[PDB]
Amino acid sequence: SGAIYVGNYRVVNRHLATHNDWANLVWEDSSRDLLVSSTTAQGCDTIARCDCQTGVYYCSSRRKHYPVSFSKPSLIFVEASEYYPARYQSHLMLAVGHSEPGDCGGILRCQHGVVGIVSTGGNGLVGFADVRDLLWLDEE
Ligand SMILES: CNC(=O)[C@@H](c1cccc(C)c1)N1C[C@@H](C(N)=O)CC1=O
Ligand SMILES: [Zn+2]
Repeated sequence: SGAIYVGNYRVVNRHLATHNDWANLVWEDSSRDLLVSSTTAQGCDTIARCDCQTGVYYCSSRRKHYPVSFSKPSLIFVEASEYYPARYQSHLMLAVGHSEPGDCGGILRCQHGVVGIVSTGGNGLVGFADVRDLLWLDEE
């Protein structure tokens, strides 16, 4: 589990969104595994606006932050899970690192701010849904 809290927005994995998220919906995209809802209080996270390929992510199944090198956002085939059939997920970045399904939501960050959240993994890989192209998260 986990979210990004930027401005009056809450960014979560679409497959983990709550009823309150759907009832206060700003934007969602199944192909990216992302959903954004509105919040009453202002958050403290800032979004990175960069092309970093190194950063650090939080892994809840280890209670640890790990440094990682990650690929550029791309269209990657992801195997079937209880949340989606096997399909292509867009704007996804892969790295070598530990992950388990409940690690989704952990933040990946670089020197500039939040880059994205854990969305996929297994077999010593972890995939992150990028948010750096969502420029509207910085306004409203
Ligand atoms: C092949 N299955 C997975 O990659 C697991 C998973 C497996 C291990 C670790 C993590 C973080 C997620 N996914 C991917 C998610 C998605 N975005 O489609 C839904 C899900 O359950
Ligand atoms: Zn950066």
